[PDB]
Formats: sequence, structure tokens, C-alpha cells
Amino acid sequence: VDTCSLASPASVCRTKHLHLRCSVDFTRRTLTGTAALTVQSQEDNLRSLVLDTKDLTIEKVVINGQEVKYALGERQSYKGSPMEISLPIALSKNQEIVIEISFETSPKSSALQWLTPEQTSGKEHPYLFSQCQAIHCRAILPCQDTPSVKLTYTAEVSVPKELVALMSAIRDGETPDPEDPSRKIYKFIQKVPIPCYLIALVVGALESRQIGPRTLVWSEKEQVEKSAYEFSETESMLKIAEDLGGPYVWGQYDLLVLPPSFPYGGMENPCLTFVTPTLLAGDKSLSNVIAHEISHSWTGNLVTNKTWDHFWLNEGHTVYLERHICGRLFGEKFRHFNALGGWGELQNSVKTFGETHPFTKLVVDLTDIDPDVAYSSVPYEKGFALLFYLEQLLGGPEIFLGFLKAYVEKFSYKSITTDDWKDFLYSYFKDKVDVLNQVDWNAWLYSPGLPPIKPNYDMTLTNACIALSQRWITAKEDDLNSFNATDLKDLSSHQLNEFLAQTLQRAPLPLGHIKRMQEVYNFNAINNSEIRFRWLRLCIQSKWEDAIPLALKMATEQGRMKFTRPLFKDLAAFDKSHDQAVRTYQEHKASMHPVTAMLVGKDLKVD
Ligand SMILES: OC1CCN(Cc2ccc(Oc3ccc(-c4ccn[nH]4)cn3)cn2)CC1
Ligand SMILES: [Yb+3]
Ligand SMILES: [Yb+3]
Ligand SMILES: [Yb+3]
Ligand SMILES: [Zn+2]
Repeated sequence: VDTCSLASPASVCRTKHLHLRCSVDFTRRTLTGTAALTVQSQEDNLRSLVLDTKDLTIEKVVINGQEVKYALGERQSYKGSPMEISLPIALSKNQEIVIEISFETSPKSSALQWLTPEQTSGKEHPYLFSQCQAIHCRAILPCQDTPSVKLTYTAEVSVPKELVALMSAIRDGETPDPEDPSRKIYKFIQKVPIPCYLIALVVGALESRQIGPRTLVWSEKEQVEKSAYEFSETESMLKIAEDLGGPYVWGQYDLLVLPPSFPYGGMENPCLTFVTPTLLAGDKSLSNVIAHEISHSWTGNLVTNKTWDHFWLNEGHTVYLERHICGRLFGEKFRHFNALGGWGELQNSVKTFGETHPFTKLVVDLTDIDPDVAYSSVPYEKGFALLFYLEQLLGGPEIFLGFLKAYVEKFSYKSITTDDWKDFLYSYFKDKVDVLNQVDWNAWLYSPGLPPIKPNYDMTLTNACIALSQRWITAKEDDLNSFNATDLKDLSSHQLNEFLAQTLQRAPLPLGHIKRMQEVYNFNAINNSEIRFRWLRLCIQSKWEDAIPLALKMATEQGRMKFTRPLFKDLAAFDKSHDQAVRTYQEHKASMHPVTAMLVGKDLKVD
């Protein structure tokens, strides 16, 4: 039933375990290894199973200790290639057989990003990291690349003795390689069933420091110190999150601070989450991105989406818990401010992509469409917009959180669709069905544009941001002298970012307005990756030539697509930077991430 896959569905075949024995050769830029898939049959007399590949070369397929005949079909863009494996002898229902595939990756694989020592914040050692979400585990190893299949895994990775190898699992051992003395083999065990898109590897000159009874923060020697401070609230957040979903059954929770290159704020990888170094502002304000990945240990890591059309079930429900952690740490005044900010981001994505556009619906049709392209603010904020509306109809926070605690409990270790969620939303609230029936279902789930109902948000914290935003938009030439550093003497870092976000929706503003802002507030001096981003966009949209060097620099400074893609598109629209925007892309294309370079290129109209 999964459009984004070329393999046999869960109804025909199901993978139960995976044993990965590989080596990381940085000279060759490949992942030399053998994958042992303890595959189970769900049909009587199964003669052949199909698997997902992309940029792979197979040496041999070993079943029962013998070479078997395998066939690889014709390549289909982002989906990759189907790998039909002819079985030696037919399978019965629930009959488990191991398949050892001797794969070989590509140095230009869409999942892995190979780093030159110069690209790292160590300058003396190389770095390697993956990103299997959504359809990129096929670019690492041949498997049933579908979130309709949850599997366990045990792994052994051979890397040089001078490096540290880490996976999305709990570590077991540490011993040197037998037929390579300059190498060390690291063991990883994942007893908890997890889909292939959540499997991740990271190798490099890493170092760890404890920040609580179950957390380890991983980054290079000269990045550990501020990593310990910025995410020091993780232990307290986890204790709060447990009273929202249930027990934390993963053993250890770790944070891994990636090099700038990483294209996402955070990735929900179990036992070892993936975070961007841009989160480090030094004040602990970007801590909500940690609250999002903690919340993912319940939604996405326990209750996973069966197909990618139902992705909103992951992020949307996670944004609810993320704001609830912040709404138990900083109050309901903050939870409502963030929820109001969410609609704001949603408005920006709906106006950009288009109102009647297909990728603005909550359940979209990913037939002949790449999920990495269709990624926007719709499954995050529109998915939350639904939940917050339901909450303000069925009761309140305590009542709706009670539904989610039962929801995680009901579909734990399982892969579900939007149809499965709506049944439980009607089964849990079996007495408040009258309220549930008032809700237009086709308008929130299958219709494009803004949702038909805008919920009620507490404007207590948000009003100040709007007051200062409206002050600038309404201001004339003579009015600009009224603005002083006094203006933001009470506005917080989140409120300063909200003011910039509100102004950017009404951008471009006169060039004199922008110039004045820097003369009194000094927005260039700030090191907050969220504040700096919107401010740079505001100048480039308003045609400020002084901002061109800074705007280009921020896009090369980091790899997060939340900030790089807007910048490179902004400078492409702006006449005095259109050439530089293109020139920087092609000169930095080699150093870029295979996902970052792919999406930026299309937005710049470059092949
Ligand atoms: O923190 C996370 C951030 C995102 N991933 C990468 C990623 C990209 C796309 C994706 O698949 C999608 C996205 C949106 C929709 C959709 C449905 C209705 N509208 N839009 C459907 N499928 C899944 N993962 C990395 C870690
Ligand atoms: Yb052990
Ligand atoms: Yb039902
Ligand atoms: Yb005036
Ligand atoms: Zn997420």
C-alpha cells in the first residue's frame, strides 16, 4: 500500500531483524559490508521477495550458506531500483529465513554525507553521517524501505582506531579489528522494533560528556563545553514527557551535535538523536527543538505512520507534546504564544506553496512525488492546528493529554494510518461524539489551503511582538527617529524572533526602515541562528546591498534547509545578488549535502 516503495508489502513479506557487519573506508568513500536480513514470509509458497536499492552494487546474496540468483530492475528516479531475489526453496506463513546481502554503497549516495577534515570543526579528522528519513535507507542497505514494517537490528562497524562510531541503538562492546590492526570494531544493539528510516550511523573524532543519569552529549572536543549548557534541561524535559506519553523504554537517551552540514534542526533517531550546531545560541532558547526530538520517542518511535501520506501523525502530535513540555516548564502563556507562532509559520508556507496547491493538504497523494521535495510546514503546524482545535472543543489540556496517553498505549510498536487514528479519536471520546461530528473532516484532512477554523490563542505574550511589528509597518520617514534601543528593553529572545517573523510577512519595507533597525537594535551583532535568519531575509527582500555578504555567509556557515533554502532563493530574486547566489551554489556544490544540494538547485533553476 506504500507508493514510495518498490519492495514487497508487509501483507506479502515482513522483515523481523537485521545484522549489519560493515567497514567505513574514507579513502574509497564507501560502506563495505554484508547485511543479514532475518526476513519472515506472510504468504503461502513465496518464491521471490523484492527489496529497495538506490546507488548500490551487489557482489553476492547468501541464503542458507550458498549464492542465489538476484535481479535488479530499471531505475525510477527518487524511488531507486527494485531488487527481486529468487529464493532457493518456497516459504510457508510465519517461516523466518536469513538473507546475507554483500552490498556496496556509492560515494554520491543521497543518505550519507562524506566530510573532508577541512569541513569538520577539528581540521584533522574526517566525518560521516546519514539521514534515512524518509526514503533513504535504500541508499545505505537493501531492505523493505517502508514505515509499514518495524524491525530489530544488531550491528558491528569497522572504523580506524583514531575515530568513534555511533548508531541509533545502545552500545555493547569495543574491540580492535582482526585482519586490520589500525581499526576498531564497535557493537550496537536495538532490541526495540524500529523502521529502516530511523536507522542512522555517525563516524568521526567524537567526545562525550554526561549531562544527567541517562544522557550523553556527543560532539568534537572544542564543541562539548557549550553543548553541555545549551541542552542541560534534557533530563528534566524527559521526566515531564514521561508523564505525557508513558515510560521511557529505550535504556539511554543521547544527543549528537552534528557539523554545520546537517540539513535539519533535529532527527528522531532512537537512543542517539541528531541535532544541528545552529541550536547552540548560548542562552538555551532553541531548547524546544530538543523537546520535539524527546517527544518523538513516543510519536514516531512507538506510534509510526504506516505510509508517508500519513506523516502528519508523526510531527503534528510531536509539536503538541513539544509545546506541552514548554507549557509545563514556562507556563500556558508560553504554550499559547508558540501555538500562535505555529499558525504564523503555517500562513507563510500556505502563501508560498499556493492556496489550492496539493502539498498544503494534511493527507497528500505521494504517487509520482518525492517526499523530501513535499516537506513543508503543513505536517507540523496544520497537524497541530487540528489537535489544538479538538482540545478546545472536547475539553482542555488535561482531558486531551489523557487521550494521547491512551493513544500511544493503544498503537505502541505499531504502524498506523489516519483512518486508524480517527477510529480511536471516536472510541476514546465515545460520549462527546456530538462535538466530534461538528468538525468538517474533508476540509482539515483532504482540502488545500488554510484550515476552515482558526482556534483561540492567549495573546498575552504575542501582543508586544505585534505592537512593535505594526509600529514599523505604519511608520513613515519622520517616525523612524522615535525607535530606540528602549523598544526591546522588555522583549525576550522568542518575542524578538516573533517580531521579526511578523514584520517579514509584510516585507519588503523601505530601505531607510531596515537601515534604522540596525542603527538602534544592532541585529547583525546577535548570534541567535533563528533571529539572524529572518533579519537577513528582511534586508535582502527590502533590497539592502550591505546584507548580501552576510546573507551568503550564513548559507555557507551551516547546512540546515530551514535557513539555507530561503536565503539562496531570496538572493536569486534580488537583482544585485542573482549571479553570486548561483556562483556560490556551483562553487560549494561538492562540499554540500546530497539532499541540501538537490533541493537548493531546483529552487535556483540550476541542473
Ligand atoms: O525532523 C525531521 C524533519 C524531516 N525529516 C526529513 C523528511 C522529509 C520528508 C518526509 O516525508 C513527508 C513530509 C511531508 C509530507 C506531507 C503530508 C501532507 N503534507 N505533507 C509527507 N511526507 C519525511 N521526512 C528529517 C527529520
Ligand atoms: Yb553487552
Ligand atoms: Yb469506528
Ligand atoms: Yb508623519
Ligand atoms: Zn521531527
